[PDB]
Amino acid sequence: MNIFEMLRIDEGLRLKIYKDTEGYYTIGIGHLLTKSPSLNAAKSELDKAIGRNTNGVITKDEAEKLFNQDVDAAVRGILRNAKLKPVYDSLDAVRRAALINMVFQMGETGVAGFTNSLRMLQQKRWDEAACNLAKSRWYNQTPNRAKRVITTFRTGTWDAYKNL
Ligand SMILES: *SCC1=CC(C)(C)N(O)C1(C)C
Ligand SMILES: [Cl-]
Ligand SMILES: [Cl-]
Ligand SMILES: [Cl-]
Repeated sequence: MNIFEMLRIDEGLRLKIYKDTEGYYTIGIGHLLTKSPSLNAAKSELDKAIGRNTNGVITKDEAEKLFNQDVDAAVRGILRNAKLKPVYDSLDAVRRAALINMVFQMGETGVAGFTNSLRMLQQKRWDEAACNLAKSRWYNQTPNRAKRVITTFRTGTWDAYKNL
């Protein structure tokens, strides 16, 4: 298991534009296109992202390319964020992956706002952090995925992902 395999499990793989859990146009492995309710706007973003006239369909290689860029962006974002960097730096590789997962799903600013959870993580108060993380819109809207990510932070193991 690794951050790529983890996010692949959590995000799935779809080669045609689809709506994500929040109802936003997405493609590939959780590649958010736009928050706009316009399918045309989403197709424009897609074409720009891929560099060709796609008309809402991409190949597996293209999906994997956007995925690689998105994972890189999440990591890059964590490192440039004053709140996220110290937490990330303090964690082991498995827990680092859990933090990248959250950033991939909700964005740098979103995760940076989890002030209390971040402090507990920094303090290595694993059970306390896990309890705090669940007190969120995140957990309530995507509980199965949040449970996996939280288990990863609580245990520092890939237990939540090994049978998936
Ligand atoms: S958040 C910690 C916690 C409190 C209580 C309601 C007793 N629980 O079942 C858990 C372990 C979730
Ligand atoms: Cl998804
Ligand atoms: Cl992009
Ligand atoms: Cl879920």
